[PDB]
Amino acid sequence: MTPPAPVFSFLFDEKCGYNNEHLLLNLKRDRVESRAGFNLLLAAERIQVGYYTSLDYIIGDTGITKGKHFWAFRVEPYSYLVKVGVASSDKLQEWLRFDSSQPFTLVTIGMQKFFIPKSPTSSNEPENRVLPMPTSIGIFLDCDKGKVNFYDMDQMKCLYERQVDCSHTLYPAFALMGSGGIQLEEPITAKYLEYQEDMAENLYFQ
Repeated sequence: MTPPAPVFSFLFDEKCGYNNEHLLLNLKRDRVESRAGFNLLLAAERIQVGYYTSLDYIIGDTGITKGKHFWAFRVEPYSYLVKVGVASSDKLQEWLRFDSSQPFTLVTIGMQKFFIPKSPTSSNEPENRVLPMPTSIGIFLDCDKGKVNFYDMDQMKCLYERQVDCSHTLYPAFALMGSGGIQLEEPITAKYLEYQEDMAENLYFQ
């Protein structure tokens, strides 16, 4: 099953209390960018050594309680440090100011590289800690099995797979630090339906 599950449709939650000094949502709320922001840059003469840069989290606007759900996104290749995965409401309150009984999961992206958190319970063959960043990354959350899988959509290949606690509501979760960007992707099937609509509604005579 190419997308292993039904495509889960959502947008970035403008109301989750994200840090809007450092994170900017685009007009559709389907892209988030990390920025230094005005307060830092207007005070930049004071910075000669460095600065404590917060990791700024944001979640999707729609929760998962049950079932199998898939979604995909593009991380900007230049991104300093980005995390992507899932998080329960409990964990979110910390971030927003055995594996199976851990209620979140994140992989780290940066420098156009995908970082595999760990490989336990799989001695088969030495696996890379660093992979090239896929132009498009997929997540499959299976609440029945309590598993989350991360996919390189360029190669159609699972990169990482982990037990996760689904006893409570889970949200698509993201975090950005330094400059970076994440764009939520729509399946090509959505594009072909958009085209039908544009031709049906918006094709006039001269």
